[PDB]
Amino acid sequence: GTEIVKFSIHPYKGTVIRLGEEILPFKVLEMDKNIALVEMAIPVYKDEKEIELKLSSPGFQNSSYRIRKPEELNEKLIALDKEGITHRFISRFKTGFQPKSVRFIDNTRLAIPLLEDEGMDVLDINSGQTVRLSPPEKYKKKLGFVETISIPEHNELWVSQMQANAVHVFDLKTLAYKATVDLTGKWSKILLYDPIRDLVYCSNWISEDISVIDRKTKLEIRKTDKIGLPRGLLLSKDGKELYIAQFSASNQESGGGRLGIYSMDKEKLIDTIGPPGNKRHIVSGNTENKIYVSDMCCSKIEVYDLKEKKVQKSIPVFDKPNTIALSPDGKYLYVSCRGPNHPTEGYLKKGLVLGKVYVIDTTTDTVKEFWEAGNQPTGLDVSPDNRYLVISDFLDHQIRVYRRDGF
Repeated sequence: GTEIVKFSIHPYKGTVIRLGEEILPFKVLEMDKNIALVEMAIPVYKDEKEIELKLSSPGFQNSSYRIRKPEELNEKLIALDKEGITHRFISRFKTGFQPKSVRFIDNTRLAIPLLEDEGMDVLDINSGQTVRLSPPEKYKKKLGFVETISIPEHNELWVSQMQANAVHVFDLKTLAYKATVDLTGKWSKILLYDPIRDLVYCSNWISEDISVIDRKTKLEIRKTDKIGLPRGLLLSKDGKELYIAQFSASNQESGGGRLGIYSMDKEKLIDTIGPPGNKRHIVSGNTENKIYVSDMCCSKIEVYDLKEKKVQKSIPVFDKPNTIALSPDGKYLYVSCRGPNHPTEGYLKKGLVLGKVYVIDTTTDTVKEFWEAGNQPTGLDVSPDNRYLVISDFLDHQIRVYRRDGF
């Protein structure tokens, strides 16, 4: 006989599921833009016969979904790959509430701070094995875990907690809680590590400054003057300049952020470059003089020339580009796009349009491919071996895992 299963399909429109070359009818339970929760009857295949579901949809590559038993499909998301893309959907994994960022700590495991949950998930994308890392009760109850850095040379994993103006340190091998740095700034978010000076920098959203923490002692040793409203950070190759993504000019205005240039030696902001907007994330390019910056104002990635001290190119992407990451081989820049803000209710509410992921060819600085993901893609990283790209669907409390062709 049959088993009734419930799972999600993306896209729903035009999509057929067949089994043994016959239609397997399904019933729509819920619709969320192009993602459908559906229920379907699957026959119980006997005598070691594999159930191969065949999915097809206009403008999408065919997928086969193989299961030993109907039950295996329950609570799954099947997402089809858009025609012509070279990154293929592997899995969706549920996380705790509001996974704000993701970071590979090795080839397959991710550290995932949870903005509305009691710590950080550590999740293996091979198996879906998860474990929750938490600071002591007094901290963990405040929620608001944001960003990480991994420091394997000292066997540490650091996570900022904006709701406690703190940064927590875990042992990277044992996953045990190790220490907490209580900061004197407010609303700590982005972390950066400097291996030369052995310091960790922390962007403080509310106090509009950066905390400098001695990595060894777990103590904040100094903090900058106000340097705009910061988020992303990047330290120059020579270690002499700190690049600050100003999300805005200050907490008193909505925009006017530029790329800040902070002289480490002079301990001051010496320049601000690029046009005004909401600079978010910063990474180094595959060449020396090149940095990429996401600008949340204007659906764009900016390519800065550091010597020239300005933008050499803006690459158009989708609405609200947030986290970006260079592939280890430098061939691609990956971009998470949150999507347009709900037109009436703003960004705190699920949008009427799903977010997207973009792949930028760094040789030409043009978009090679892109596709639709879930509600508010926010976290993004690529595995150190080039193999996997992972994004967090922030309002869906999950990650989507993709695999690069040829890796």
